[PDB]
Amino acid sequence: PQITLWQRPLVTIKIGGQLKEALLDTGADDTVLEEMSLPGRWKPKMIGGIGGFIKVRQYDQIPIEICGHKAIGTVLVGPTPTNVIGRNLLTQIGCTLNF
Amino acid sequence: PQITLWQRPLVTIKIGGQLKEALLDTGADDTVLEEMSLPGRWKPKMIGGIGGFIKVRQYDQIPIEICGHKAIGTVLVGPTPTNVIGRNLLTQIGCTLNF
Ligand SMILES: COC(=O)N[C@H](C(=O)NN(CCC[C@@]1(O)Cc2ccc(cc2)C/C=C\CNC(=O)[C@H](C(C)C)NC1=O)Cc1ccc(-c2cccs2)cc1)C(C)(C)C
Ligand SMILES: [Cl-]
Ligand SMILES: [Cl-]
Ligand SMILES: [Cl-]
Repeated sequence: PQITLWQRPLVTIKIGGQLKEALLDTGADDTVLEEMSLPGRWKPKMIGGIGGFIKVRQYDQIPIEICGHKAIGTVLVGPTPTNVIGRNLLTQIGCTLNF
Repeated sequence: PQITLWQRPLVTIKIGGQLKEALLDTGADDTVLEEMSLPGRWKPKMIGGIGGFIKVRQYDQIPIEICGHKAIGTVLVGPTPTNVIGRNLLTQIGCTLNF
């Protein structure tokens, strides 16, 4: 679709059998979700933003569906104050900025 | 332009006659720049990021050029990891998300 930026660009995602609301963030390197369970291997990571760093768990090769577009990539899980979809997945669904 | 997201969506902005690099960030309500000088009076704002809260100085009605596109709006100044261009100015320069 074309998505306006008068409001926050929130979309439904499907991940780990769950439906969630998330924020399409062109500024984010990574995808970061609030605490949830995912299968398979993980390793710790510190990620930074406004206000400083938080510690997250990094899972790789996770299937995700965003606005009905399938992709696979790394998903970070931790105490983020909101679900963000980052460039690592935005690329896979062909998402671009236009002006 | 159309900007893909394989790399950080970094652009040149001009503010107060000087060039800077900044990140086009659709997950940001507000525009936040690293410490700099701006004219007039400022008001306080507390803004929240992935890592927690920071205090910033809010300047209103500031002219700023973003990739050659002219805007005039609210600019927050404070301890941010990078210069971030948020939806308040992205809407002024006619930005959308497309996939
Ligand atoms: C309305 O609040 C905001 O719009 N906050 C904004 C904001 O933090 N939005 N959050 C989106 C993510 C912003 C940012 O792209 C902002 C950003 C920060 C640093 C960088 C690049 C972009 C470069 C440094 C390291 C790489 N870090 C990141 O890529 C991280 C990523 C790992 C999450 N990127 C970001 O953190 C998402 C977000 C949204 C809401 C809140 C709230 C929490 C509680 C109250 S508000 C926190 C985070 C703002 C920049 C104005 C502080
Ligand atoms: Cl990835
Ligand atoms: Cl592409
Ligand atoms: Cl504004």
